[PDB]
Order: sequence, then structure tokens, then C-alpha cells
Amino acid sequence: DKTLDKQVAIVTGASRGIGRAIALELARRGAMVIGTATTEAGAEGIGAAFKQAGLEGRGAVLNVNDATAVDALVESTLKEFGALNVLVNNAGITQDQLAMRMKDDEWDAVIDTNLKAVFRLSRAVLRPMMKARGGRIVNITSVVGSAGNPGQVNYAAAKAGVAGMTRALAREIGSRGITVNCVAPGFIDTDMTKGLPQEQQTALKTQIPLGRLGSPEDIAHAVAFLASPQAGYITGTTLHVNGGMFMS
Amino acid sequence: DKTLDKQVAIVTGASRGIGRAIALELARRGAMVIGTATTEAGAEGIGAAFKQAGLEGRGAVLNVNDATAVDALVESTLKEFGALNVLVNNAGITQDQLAMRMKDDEWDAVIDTNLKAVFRLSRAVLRPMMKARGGRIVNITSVVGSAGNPGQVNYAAAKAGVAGMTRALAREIGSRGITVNCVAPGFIDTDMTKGLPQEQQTALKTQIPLGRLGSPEDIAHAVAFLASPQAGYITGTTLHVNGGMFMS
Amino acid sequence: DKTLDKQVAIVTGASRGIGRAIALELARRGAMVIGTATTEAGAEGIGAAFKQAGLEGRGAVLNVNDATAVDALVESTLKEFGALNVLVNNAGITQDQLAMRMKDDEWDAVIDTNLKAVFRLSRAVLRPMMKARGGRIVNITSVVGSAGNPGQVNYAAAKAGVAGMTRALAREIGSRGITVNCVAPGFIDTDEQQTALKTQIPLGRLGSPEDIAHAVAFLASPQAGYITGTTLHVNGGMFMS
Amino acid sequence: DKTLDKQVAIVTGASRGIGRAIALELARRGAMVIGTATTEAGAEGIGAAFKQAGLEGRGAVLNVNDATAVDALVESTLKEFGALNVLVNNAGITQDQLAMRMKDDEWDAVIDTNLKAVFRLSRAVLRPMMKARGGRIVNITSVVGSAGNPGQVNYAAAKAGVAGMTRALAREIGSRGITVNCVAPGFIDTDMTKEQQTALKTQIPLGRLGSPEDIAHAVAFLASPQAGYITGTTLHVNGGMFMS
Repeated sequence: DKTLDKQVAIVTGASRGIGRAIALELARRGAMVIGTATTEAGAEGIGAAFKQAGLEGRGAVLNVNDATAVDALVESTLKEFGALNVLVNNAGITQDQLAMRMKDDEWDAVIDTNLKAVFRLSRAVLRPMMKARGGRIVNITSVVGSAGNPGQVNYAAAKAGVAGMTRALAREIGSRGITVNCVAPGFIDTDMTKGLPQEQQTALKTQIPLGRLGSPEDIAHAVAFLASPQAGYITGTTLHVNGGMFMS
Repeated sequence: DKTLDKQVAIVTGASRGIGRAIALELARRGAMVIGTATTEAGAEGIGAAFKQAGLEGRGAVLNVNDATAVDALVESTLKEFGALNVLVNNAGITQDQLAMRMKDDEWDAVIDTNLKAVFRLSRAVLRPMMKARGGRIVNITSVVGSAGNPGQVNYAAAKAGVAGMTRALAREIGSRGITVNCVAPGFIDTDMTKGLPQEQQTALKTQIPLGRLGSPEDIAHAVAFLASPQAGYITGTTLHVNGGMFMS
Repeated sequence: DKTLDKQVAIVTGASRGIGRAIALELARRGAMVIGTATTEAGAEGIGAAFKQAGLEGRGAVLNVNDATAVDALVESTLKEFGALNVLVNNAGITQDQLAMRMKDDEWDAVIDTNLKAVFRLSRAVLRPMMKARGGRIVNITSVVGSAGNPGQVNYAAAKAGVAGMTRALAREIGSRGITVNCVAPGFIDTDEQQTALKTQIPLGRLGSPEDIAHAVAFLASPQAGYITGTTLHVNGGMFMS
Repeated sequence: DKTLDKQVAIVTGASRGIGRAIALELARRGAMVIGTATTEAGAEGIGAAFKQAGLEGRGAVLNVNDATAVDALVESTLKEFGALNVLVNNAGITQDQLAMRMKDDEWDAVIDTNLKAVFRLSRAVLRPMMKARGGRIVNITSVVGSAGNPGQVNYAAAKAGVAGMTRALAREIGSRGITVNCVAPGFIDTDMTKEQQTALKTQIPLGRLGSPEDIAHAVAFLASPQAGYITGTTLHVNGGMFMS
């Protein structure tokens, strides 16, 4: 079970759904996990979920667009725990709109949170990891980064860009013993999808050879596998977790 | 010869190597081409290169990050010509540096010029193309988008981003008959590569099964083909022009 | 117009739809084209199509699975024309069936015809192209190779196999200047079942044989001499990469 | 520990390197494993490897090109264990040659073994799998399937064909809960791989060859109930050598 024993992990966007299941699963494998949320109710919910699961772990408030707070989290984690072994980038918003009508700020907010923030966090964690000659960065992207989707040109750009960044990072970090990969969910059962009406939910399932939405745990198990020492020869890749919706 | 007769084309970054070959070639096929450059000399030279090859064609000054200027180019182009059929997005700069040392400004400049500007210009031309129910967007990216390259994490991100965007926009606007595609140059013989010492250039060639650097004209023909009416069933793809350096 | 002036091209499976449009478009651009069919009726229809267009060009009979007949056409083409610059592998049939129900001969027929034939023909034409330090191999595959399709596990394997051979072959013979590429048709109108096909297609329409012919003619030209080991997808947005 | 507890798995080509590591890893996770090799020599060794690890499992002889023997392996397996939850298609050969010199039998051999046999094996295990509405097929391919390689046009075509089959099959059998995936090793240190090594390493960002255990852990992940939403994909295990 404890393949991540004594490792220290940061999961951004860990309050609900996918990020929560990732946080819990990394703690389950022995990792000490800081999950982040955008608000205090979220950070508290992250703590409470660890404790409900009978696991160690913390919630913290983080605006991934605030370089000062990102750098602060890296410093405090290193100070309290002496190490930073795993980064999982799961913070990410949508601001969907037809490209024709899409405003500059609707573009920017998606690019900032989903691409720029991923770069900044990755660069921040890489300094200690490169020095330690160990680490894992796992970026939670999305099938939309590989296949595109009307109304999500901003989201498609940002997530394809994270994959692009990932490959270049892997080539940059070389023999330094850090792997960088993406996990690309398809349509996962969450609050965001549970709230949409039955007709649209079925329209999603039609797209999927397995005939069901995935679970946040599907994503958590894929991330935990990549975070493991036993996945140390995998880097620069995307692990598609989409029920066969997109294949490569 | 004249597959683009009576078409009107904008080629951003048309001043040298690839952008200039693309502009000339589109002109040779009967299109009216407005080539853009960042400065006034750049613009004048684009005129003079058309002038010189015995071709209609216009240089113009454009800062692709300036929305006002971008919209004014579209508006002025519609006013004079009544149509905007082809957009070739070739405006791009590199700000190469290790991710570790990469300044925020180095990341921002590459993302804004190579990704955000591509979205803005694309969005501006969709208005006329949508209403015409026809058009071509060809985005000039780079093998670096698909494969990564040390020193160019920002460039890898942006170019992977353009492809992501291309796929989503193609899905979004395909019912109106506009195709949106990329052409990903490999290592192309330009001023930048002419600059390097033979040992550096030979190190490029070794990654290339055809054993040579490509030309501006290789890209130019690739683009001229996708721009033509005869490529109207090709959408949301990347046409790799890299001598076998990257295959997919 | 004449970007293939004085080139000699063989197009296998050139009798109808996509093969015919390819054969004709190459002839239009100057190439001397031998189109192949499995039967004499096919061969004569290929000759007739060139003549109706006012083009030079020839029909021949070829069983692409007979290795003798394949080396023999390459040789008989060189004898008569003294050159072989372009090969288009468009021969190929389907034998659709669910994998659970699929017979070994339905798997073999598709693999032999779509994959092994492509090896044999490419190997055969490599001799003069390797010797001449130039040439174009354009393999007609299918979106099915990239995306899969239920009832088409044999066809998917064959066509995906052709892409993979292309990439390996492109790396292997690239020094000598020959390009090897694939053109992957999506759903092409040849010869509310049609509404469910269009649903999958951003452009909202089936492609034409001419869409494929123009992509092929492009890759076959000198001006595409830096493009190798790729798949040019011609599928209206049905599959993107 | 036992993510594959009580499951039954066939691993073809299980006598050495990758296949052996996979076979043993599946057994450590609680699977009953039948590992195959062409010769009764490889079969005995497979038995011995399990004994050495103190594990359940056994070796069987199988010409993956023999239609009758393939179907009878599946039959006997269902006969003895009542179930067949996992197939790992690892059996495979190379017959490298420049395409322009390659013989028909060098093409056929690679394609029969690496592509046709993969189809046969998969078609036979789907009968029991589809009746159980559950299963895993994991195909061991290779980076050469994705990036190509001089000398290996037959190998590249076979492996790329397997990836293509996998996508079509995932679409066909997805609704019954079975996943079909590939694992694509890059350069792995085996008795086949072990300045020749130095060259290979410059191609690999991580700076080293992989191990059979790297492949086995990937395979075990995909085989697990926990990877049940992953289908039709290729999991690259290549140190950054090919990135997709």
C-alpha cells in the first residue's frame, strides 16, 4: 500500500471531486498531503475529509495566480516538513464561451489558472526537487486538451499547452530523476456533471465506449500510480483516463 | 496556377524567412496578400518584396498584441477588399531560457505573442469568415509544440496551445465551412540557423531523417496547399513539415 | 499545373472512387500513371477514364497479393518508361465483422490486402527509387487506423500498421531523399444512415474523392519534399491530432 | 498487496525479461498466472521462477501462431479455474532487415507473431470475458510502434497495428466492461540489450534504460480493478524517449 511513505505532496484544487480523491489517495499511500482550496471553507473541508478518512493531511488556502502565496507555500512546506516530493496541479477553472463572443478576460482567466499557474508552481517546486534529484509533478489536464470541444477554445488551448509544457520540462530536467506527466480525465462524475440535466449527461455517455462517467477515484488511482517510485521510468506522457472517449 | 484568385489573405509576421515565403507564395497563386511586420521598415520591405517578384501585395505595420490595431486591420481590409478569406498566423518570437531561470516576462511574452495573439486575430477574422460561410486559418507553429525542446518550455507550451486551440475552434466553426489547421515547421534554414557554427547546425541535421534543414519555401507550399479551395475537407489538423524529425 | 511533369506513377486500386480521382489528378499534373485493378474490366475502365479526361495514362491488372506480379509490374514499368517516381498504395478492401464473430480469412484478407501488399509494393518500388535517390510513396489509409471503429478491428489494425511502417520506412530511407507518407480519408462519398455519419463530422458533409486526390497530389509533388513519415488527415474534423 | 486476488491471468512470452517480470508481478498481487513459452524448456523455467518466488503460477507451452492450441489454452484455463480475467500479450519476435532487402518470411514472421497472434489470443479470451462482463487485455507493444525505427519496418507495422486493433476493440467491447490497452516499452535492459549502450541512452531524457519491472508495474496497474476507466490507450514507459 505505502509506496509514498514519508513523501510530502502538494495537491492544488483539492477541495472537491477529483482533487479531493487525489489528496485522499496520496495520503492513503503514506504521503503527507497539503491540499489547497481558494477559500477557508475549502481548506477546512480538505482537513475534515482527511480526518473523516482517518488519515493525516492538511488543507490550505491558495490562489494559484498569486506568486507570493505559491512561493510562500513552497517555503512553509519545506520548513515544516523538510521536503517537497510530489506536486499535483489540479487547480483549474473553465470560462466557456464561443470563440466569436469570448472576452479577453475569459481567455486570460483560463490561461492564467490552467497554464501559467501550472508553470509557476512547477518552476517553484522544481528548485528543491532538482537539488534533491527526486520528484513528481502530475498535471491534471483534460481530454479537451487532446480532442477540443466547442465553447472551450480557451480551456483546449490551456490544457494542450500544459501537455506541451510537460514534454519540454521532462526534456529539460533530464537525468535529474524527476518525472513530469499529465493525467487527462474525460467526463468524470462530479458536482459539475451531477447538476447538469439527464439529457446532457446521456449525451456525454454516448461519447464513451465504457458507457459510464468515470469517478474521481479513477483519476486518483492514475495519479497515485504515476506518483509512485514504481512509475519512475514514465515521463513526458499523458495518461488518458476517459473510458475510451479519446484514444492515442 | 491561380487557385487563390480573388482571395484576400493576411499573413502576420511576413517580414523574413518563412512568413515572407508564405506571403510571396500566396501572392503567386492569385491572392491579394497583406503581410504584416512589427515596424515600418518591415512593412515597406514586404511591399518591396512583392513589387520585386512582379506581384500585387501589401506590407503593413502591426503589433499582434494590440487589439485595437488587430481590429483595425480587419476593418480596413474589409473596407478595401470586401472579403477576408485566409489568415496565416506567423507572428511569433522565442524567449529561450531554462524553465528554472525563465523570468515571468519571458514566459508572458512568448504566451501573449504566440498564443493569445493567435486567439485574438483568429477571433477577429471569424466575423467576416462566419458571415461569408468560408475561410482559412492556418497557424504556423513548430515541431517544438509536439516534441518539446530544452530551453523552450514557454515556446512548447504556446505552440502546443495553438494546436489545442485549433482543434477546438475547428469543432466550433466547422459547420460554417471555415477550416483551421496548423503547419508545424521542423528545423528551417533561416537567419537564426545560418547564424550557428557548422558543429551546431550538423547537430540539428542528425535529428532529421532527410539529413537537411528545410526551407521557407517548404512551409510556404504547405500553407498554400491548406489555404487552397482544394483542401476544404482538411480541418483541425497539424501538417508536419520537419523532414521526419517528428512523426505522428 | 505541371508539378509532376515526366514523372512515372503507379496507383494501385485505381478503378473507382478515391483511386480513380487520384490517378486522374496525378495525370493532370503531368505524371504518366499506371492504375491497377484486380480485373480486366477494372483495367479497361482505368484506361477509359484517362481518355475521357484527355489524359495520358494506363490501366493494368494486378493482384497485389501475388509477389511475382508485383515485382513484374515494377520491372515492366521500368522497361517501358525507364523510371518509377511515385507509388500510391490505394489497393485495399474491407471485410467488416465484429471481432467476436470474425473468421481468420476475414482478418487475413484485410491484412494481406491493406498491409502486406503495401510492404510488397513499397519494397518493390524501393529498388529503382533507392537507385534514383528520389521518389514518393503515398499510402492511403483511413481515419479508422487512428480512431478505431467497431466492426473494423482488422481494418484498423491494417491501416494503423501501414502508418507505423511508413514512419519506420521514412526514417530508414530518408537519407536517400524518398518521402513516405499517409493520407487518411475520413468518410468519403463514393458508391438517416448518412445523417449519423455527418453528426461525427465538424464540416457537416462527407468528403469527396477529389479531396483525397488533391492531398495525395500535394504530397507527391517536389514541393512536398520535406514532408515525410506523416499522416495527412482528410476527414472533415472527425479526428484531430 | 492483493489487487488481483483470485483473478486468473495468461501472460504470453513469460520466460525471460519483460514477460517474466510481468508474470511474477501479477502473481505477487494475488493472480493465478499461466505464463507461456514456445518450448517446454521455457515452460519449466516459468514454473521454476514462480517456485523461486514462493508463488502460485505455472508455465504452459504455446505456439501463439497455432489456432487450435490458442483456443485450447483458453478452454483448459476455464476448465480448471472457471474464469479468465486477464490476458497479457507479450509473446513477440523481431526479424530486423532493411525493408528493400526484407524477405517475405521475415515480414510474415513478425506480423504473424506480433499482430495476428495478438488478434487470435484476444478474440479467444473475449468469449469468457464478455460472459463475465469484465476483463483486461494488455498488449505489450513498443515505442517502435509510435516513432518507427530503421531495420524494423515489419516490427513497427506489427506494433502500430496492435495499437490500432486495441482502439477498434476497445470501441467494440467497451460496453461489456472489458478494457484493452497497450503498454509500450522504450529501451529496456534485458539479455537482448545487455558505446552501444551509451548511444541508446542519449535518446532517453531520464538517462538510463528501463527495467522489466518498469513494464511489469505498468501492466499490473492497467490490470487492476482500479484502472477500469482506462481503455484504448497506450501507456508509454520509455523514459521520455517518445512523448505523446
